[PDB]
Amino acid sequence: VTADAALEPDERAAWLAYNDTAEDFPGPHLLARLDAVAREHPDRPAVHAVDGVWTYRELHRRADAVAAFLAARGVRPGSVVAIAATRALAPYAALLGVLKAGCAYVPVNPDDPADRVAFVLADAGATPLLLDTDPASLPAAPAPDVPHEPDRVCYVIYTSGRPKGVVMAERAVDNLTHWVVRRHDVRPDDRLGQTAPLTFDPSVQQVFPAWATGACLVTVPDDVQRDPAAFLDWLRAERVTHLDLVTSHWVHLLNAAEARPAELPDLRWIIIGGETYYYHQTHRWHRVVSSPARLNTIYGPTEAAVNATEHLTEPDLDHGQVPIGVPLPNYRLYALDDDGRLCPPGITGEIHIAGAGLARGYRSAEATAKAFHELEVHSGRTERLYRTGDLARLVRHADRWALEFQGRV
Ligand SMILES: Nc1ncnc2c1ncn2[C@@H]1O[C@H](COP(=O)(O)CP(=O)(O)OP(=O)(O)O)[C@@H](O)[C@H]1O
Repeated sequence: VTADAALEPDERAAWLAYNDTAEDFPGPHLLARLDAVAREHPDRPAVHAVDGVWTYRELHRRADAVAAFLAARGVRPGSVVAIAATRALAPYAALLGVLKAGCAYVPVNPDDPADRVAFVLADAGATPLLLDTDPASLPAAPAPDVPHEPDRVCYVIYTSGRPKGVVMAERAVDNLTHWVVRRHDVRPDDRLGQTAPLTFDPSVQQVFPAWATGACLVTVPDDVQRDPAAFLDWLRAERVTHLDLVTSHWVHLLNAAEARPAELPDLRWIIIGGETYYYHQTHRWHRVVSSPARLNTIYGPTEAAVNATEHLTEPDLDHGQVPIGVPLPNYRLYALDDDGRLCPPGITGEIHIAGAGLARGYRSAEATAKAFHELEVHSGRTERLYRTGDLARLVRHADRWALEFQGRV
């Protein structure tokens, strides 16, 4: 009956070790920590976008104006509000203001076809108020009083497989934010580069950890990203300390660094994922990039709050596939066969994800039914699981259990 039924004790033990990830994080909820930072570090730079820099004081005053506007237009807590996803300051006031209003944001590329925008507004149940007026130039006002609710929806982000709106609530975002800050030692004087647009959820992993610590969110300009050599120059010039990259984009940077060895003395962390890559590439990186920067290899779908697993990439290895590693705090992952049985170590199965990272679901009740299911994995432990469509196997890597990606169904 249980998914681990046919496993021997040693095979069951490997999975129990792998998924031993429960962690309580200190003190106030995400928005309260953001408010505390703004009041303790008001003069610090909070966002450096393509059109200038806002202090924490200014960002929170602009966000407060947005929340007050939404309330004045009858947008009640638990509503969804569209924000125009650009590289400028205004979207940061928009999305923080939506959260201060007790609402969830849906990031919209203002260059998308009008027909696709129309679908997103209807599917998300989202008001276009902040698409039809500049959110940065709204009349000044304090944020209205929002009654406390647990696990409010924070965002609806569209991901494809056919667009589906992933509904992500505060406990998942708070959990991710604690991990980014604690795992990568984010400090007030740090500069978190945002490579992903606000329509792509690695942006979440840069924005909230910055504002939860008093660090500065530094938007990567469009023109810089598409030019690998310029991107390396820009990272040096802006003294970026933490960066999000998709694997293929990082490969473009590696080729540029091989052509012209780079110095990045201020860079401490690159969080990289999206595709399988190889220790030969990461070994080359560490020879041609003069930096203390460590590569944190990550895996995860949008449906499980950006990242689900992480591997600290060894710089001395130069052969084999980089594993996707161990679950984030309060995540549990299972490789299941076609009959929903837990695979032994070394056996390839489909990744199912449990824990604090899971989306509430999709906007579509049908899509939610097909993707999310309940399963007794071990005696006594019934899990809400998200089916990924991803394949992996549990392997031994440097005397520790790790997932190794094996492709898709
Ligand atoms: N480290 C890694 N190695 C291999 N595959 C990875 C990976 N990290 C992520 N993936 C793949 O990327 C998927 C997650 O995709 P998402 O992060 O949701 C963006 P997407 O859905 O590919 O694009 P979209 O949201 O723009 O439509 C995983 O389900 C897996 O297939």
